Amino acid sequence: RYDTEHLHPDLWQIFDNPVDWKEQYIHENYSRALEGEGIVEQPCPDVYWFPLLSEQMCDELVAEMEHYGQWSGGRHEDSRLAGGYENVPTVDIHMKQVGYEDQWLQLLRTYVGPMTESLFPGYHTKARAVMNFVVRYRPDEQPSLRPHHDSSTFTLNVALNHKGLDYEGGGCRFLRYDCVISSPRKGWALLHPGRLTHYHEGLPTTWGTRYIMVSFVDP
Amino acid sequence: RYDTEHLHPDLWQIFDNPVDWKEQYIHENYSRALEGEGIVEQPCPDVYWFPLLSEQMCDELVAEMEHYGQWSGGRHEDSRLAGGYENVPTVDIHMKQVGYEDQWLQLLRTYVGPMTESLFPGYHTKARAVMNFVVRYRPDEQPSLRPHHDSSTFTLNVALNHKGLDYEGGGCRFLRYDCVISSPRKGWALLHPGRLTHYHEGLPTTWGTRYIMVSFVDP
Repeated sequence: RYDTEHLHPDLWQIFDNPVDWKEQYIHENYSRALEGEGIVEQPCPDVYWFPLLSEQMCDELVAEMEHYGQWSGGRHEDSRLAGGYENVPTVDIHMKQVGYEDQWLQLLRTYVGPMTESLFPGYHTKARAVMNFVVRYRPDEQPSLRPHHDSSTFTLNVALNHKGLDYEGGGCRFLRYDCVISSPRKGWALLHPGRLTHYHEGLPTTWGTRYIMVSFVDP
Repeated sequence: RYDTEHLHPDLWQIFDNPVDWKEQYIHENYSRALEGEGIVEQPCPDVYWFPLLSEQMCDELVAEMEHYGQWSGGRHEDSRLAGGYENVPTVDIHMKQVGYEDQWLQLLRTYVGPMTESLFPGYHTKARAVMNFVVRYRPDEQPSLRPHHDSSTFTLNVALNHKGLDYEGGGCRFLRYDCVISSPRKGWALLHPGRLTHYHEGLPTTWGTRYIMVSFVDP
């Protein structure tokens, strides 16, 4: 079985060929980082930064998102939310629309969960994520979000573009720790709690557009 | 209405005369701590220690618990829990049997919530609790519990006896932070998360009996 009615059939080939898809899409340092040889960075307290995604997978995801076209989001109300009122609006394409929610959940249960288990001892993971989407911020379409927390036990933020080369600006601004990650990594991702002890704030971008893929796990 | 069917009937008068209950049960330093002039201690990151109640309230609670008599708990399974199985057995009596569970919830909603809002900015609290019991720790009856996490957003620990003079032992040890509670205060209370970033193991009591207050807030 191979879905030929798609731009990148190899993106969904994780189910049919997990070994080949993992080798082609995951970061080269993902195994090294998981083995416990440094790699993971903690610029802020109770924070992490490890290489997860590769250039090819990021390019394929960006191409699929661009081909989707309907970049909804940016309204106070929410059509995909049961409550019907989103506290924070953002222009993004949900993983449900692209059909990659199942594949993303499988990848999180496979690779993301072991990293959380190793980083946090005594913590068991089930990889339950209710919100998963990729947001693209533009200098005139979507500005930096207001300082708000996350309604989940852990939050993962994965960049999809090179800093400066693709978009000019900054990253996050942790008010509690007085820390700003102004050097985002395209291949690396951060996984830190955001429920109570993290009031996250995003910095603005001047030139270009930066794509961020963030999912709310354990909600 | 003043029901005299109690050893200390004034313990249930939290709602009849709130001013009297506050002036005769809460700690005198609680107002100063809420005013934001120190008092609150931060022995470890994301950990708080501030006075909560007065000595008279603790003595009355201890006397009522002693008069209760039914200090059950100690088996892997349980009958109070809906599931019927307890992850960590402990000899404690829930306030539902005592009947002051509503009073404890009212006290939490009246004093605890605003302090949590002041301590952790940007977090809205409703003071919802389900699991709350007073556990008496004795070396010959119930030793220290193995390290585990808390099935709640926040965990509140309040001492109910004068350490040293009433019991000999230890407090808690933070496995991930190397934080050890060596000199707990009878009036002071412990406030820290126990879900993901904090795994705690209690120290073993040696002499006397140690009485502690446990309450699962926001589960």
